[PDB]
Amino acid sequence: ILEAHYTNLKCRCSGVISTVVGLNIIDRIQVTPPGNGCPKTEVVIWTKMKKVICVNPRAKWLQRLLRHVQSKSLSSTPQAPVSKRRAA
Repeated sequence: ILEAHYTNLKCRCSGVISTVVGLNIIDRIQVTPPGNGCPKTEVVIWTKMKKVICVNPRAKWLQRLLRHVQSKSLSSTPQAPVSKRRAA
């Protein structure tokens, strides 16, 4: 005599992946914040193939993509070409 059981649920995406998405084949990073039916902030990937997927934000490979959007550092070498013209 089972009745209508409430269960944990989230915002249903277009689709998800079982394969690690190519860091090179990423086009843009779209964000789904909490309140959108999502208990968790989830990252929607748009690929170069125009494949629309929602992957876990704390996926171990995606960490580099989240590090790619922010600055790491900056360095530059300003130097004049030391052209030591010397026949004698």
